[PDB]
Amino acid sequence: AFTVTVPKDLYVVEYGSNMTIECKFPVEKQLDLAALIVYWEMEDKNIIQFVHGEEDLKVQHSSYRQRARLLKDQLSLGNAALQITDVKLQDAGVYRCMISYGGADYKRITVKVNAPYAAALEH
Amino acid sequence: AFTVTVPKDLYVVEYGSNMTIECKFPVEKQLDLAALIVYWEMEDKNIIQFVHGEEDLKVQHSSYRQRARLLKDQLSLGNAALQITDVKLQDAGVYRCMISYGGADYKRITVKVNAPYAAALEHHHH
Ligand SMILES: Cc1c(COc2ccc3nc(CN)c(NCCc4ccccc4)n3c2)cccc1-c1ccccc1
Repeated sequence: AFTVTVPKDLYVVEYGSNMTIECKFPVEKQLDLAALIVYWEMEDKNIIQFVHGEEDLKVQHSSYRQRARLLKDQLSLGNAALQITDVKLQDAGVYRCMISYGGADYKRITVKVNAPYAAALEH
Repeated sequence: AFTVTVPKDLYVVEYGSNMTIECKFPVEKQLDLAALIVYWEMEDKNIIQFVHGEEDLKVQHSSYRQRARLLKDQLSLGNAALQITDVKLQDAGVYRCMISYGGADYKRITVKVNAPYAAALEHHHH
């Protein structure tokens, strides 16, 4: 019954701050890397790929360059936590974490961005 | 690697007919049923969950009630085919087929629904 769970399926973040979004997956033992596949995505844009126990960014969408990282240490605890720094309005939307570690599952997370008079994104 | 391929990323179906949408996954030699996990989704609504070699429709969205089935016989050829019966105008949209079988991957498929006026006018009015 391998299940990905999320403590929060909604995050409300203030423009310019850092954000950390969590997916949990069952991990009893010392973790078997390169048996673990973590894919994070927002709308249809890859943010993070983690396969063969190594970060893959060669598919990462232009936007998330230099602002997205997976907290690789939390993986051992069954926590695929995605940290986005310097949150933009374009970061508002639906995120998906897809995790394969024996079984496979996903959860969606909605991110909402509060912002000061952001004429800038309008255009 | 592990890649899901889709021979068609666009289907044009007539309202009321049946539809069969394919997602191909590499299967070298005999298939390992316990390793396979297939999720069919449209928008953010689950259509088919397939784990432990058996269809799980416990999370199946109300719209697809009694019209969604995964053709289990084509699974041996590396074909995760979703069949939708009595196609509706609400079935138009982007489908996703997420497959785990060693590696993992997904592909998107766009479904367009052609309909005569009467069917369209009902869906419109409600
Ligand atoms: C589906 C899934 C994943 C998916 O991880 C990956 C791994 C490699 C990879 N390469 C690519 C690039 N081609 C993508 N996505 C690109 C999408 C795309 C589609 C159409 C055209 C263009 C691009 N990838 C996604 C990871 C973990 C658990 C699962 C899972 C499986 C079944 C049930 C539940 C969960």
